[PDB]
Amino acid sequence: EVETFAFQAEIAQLMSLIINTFYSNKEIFLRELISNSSDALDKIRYESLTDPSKLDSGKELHINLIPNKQDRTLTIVDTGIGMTKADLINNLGTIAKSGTKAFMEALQAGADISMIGQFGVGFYSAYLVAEKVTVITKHNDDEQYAWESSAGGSFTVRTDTGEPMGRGTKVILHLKEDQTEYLEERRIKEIVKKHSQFIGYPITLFVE
Ligand SMILES: C#CCCCn1cnc(N)c2nc(Sc3ccc(C)cc3C)nc1-2
Repeated sequence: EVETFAFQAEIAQLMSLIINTFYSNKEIFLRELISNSSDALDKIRYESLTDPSKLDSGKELHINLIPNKQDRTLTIVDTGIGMTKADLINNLGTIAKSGTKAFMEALQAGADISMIGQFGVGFYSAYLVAEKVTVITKHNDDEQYAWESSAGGSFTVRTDTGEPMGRGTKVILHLKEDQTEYLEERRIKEIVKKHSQFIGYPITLFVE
């Protein structure tokens, strides 16, 4: 069963701005997603100190970057805390409302899109390079879910019967036709070195 939801109007507006604004420095999307993965890993690590059983779903804390030219996808995988159904449907978007308002005010005052992460809404920068984003996620004590959106004001959530992932999040970027440079090994390596060189978890760049 696939459920369809409307984004909050403010989030739809943010996504439209990201898609419509002329802005060449698109590569910053990767730093934003890696940053989110790092935060998710920090969270499960912290929680595990008081409840060690939270790592029964996997002790390894890391990030994988997986390009696939045949599917035209770049996947950012982490073994962090994951997300609940409520996270996906309501709670992350609700929190994102304040950051969105502040971000759009800052842009009018002279800020640029690269600063999106300073407002806590960096996830949506995925739409700089992706025509569709699929998020597969598994949180302890909740089921595995697939969230998906091609923007246009709506997203879907379903229980995922695909390959079980243990715990964490996979952000699958279905790249725009003119953004296939982000499938190239040399390009991803360059971006990770430029913007994500001090992340406190292993980042493995898979090759094709
Ligand atoms: C980190 C932190 C913990 C919070 C949950 N969470 C966990 N792991 C990730 N890799 C996340 N990326 C986001 S941004 C985001 C915002 C909205 C939607 C719908 C999806 C995502 C992935 N949120 C994430």
